[PDB]
Amino acid sequence: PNFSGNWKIIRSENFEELLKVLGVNVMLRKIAVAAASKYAVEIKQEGDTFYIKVSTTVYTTEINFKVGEEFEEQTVDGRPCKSLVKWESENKMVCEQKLLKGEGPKTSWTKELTNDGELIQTMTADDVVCTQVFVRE
Ligand SMILES: *C/C=C(C)/C=C/C=C(C)/C=C/C1=C(C)CCCC1(C)C
Repeated sequence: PNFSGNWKIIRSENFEELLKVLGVNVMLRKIAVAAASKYAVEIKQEGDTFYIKVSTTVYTTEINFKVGEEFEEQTVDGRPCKSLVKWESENKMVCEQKLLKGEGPKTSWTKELTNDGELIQTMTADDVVCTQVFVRE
């Protein structure tokens, strides 16, 4: 697998409904959906070590992990969590998250490299799955 690259979003589905389950009110949900249209992912993969930079027009954040090793990041609605990534297949990984403080919906994400050169990311809160599709810049 070579997830490394500069990825630009081409399609984003069910993001508003994800934010709804996480308790974001409607006006901010719409504003967030609009930001998701301009959002980019930079990945550097070496073996099973990943550096991921997620950026929008005004915000950037870095995620660093090695597959199978616990790390700390934040949920989609911004709460800190402990995360653990495992492979599901040659080109798909899955992340399970656990809140450090409090309760909330069960969240997770996945990344997949398709045979067509697309990157598919999903983010889940309970029953609702957001699917986002990227191509290399
Ligand atoms: C492997 C990829 C990961 C962990 C990507 C995570 C992406 C996000 C947490 C994106 C969040 C967004 C917002 C909370 C507001 C709207 C724009 C997004 C999609 C960048």
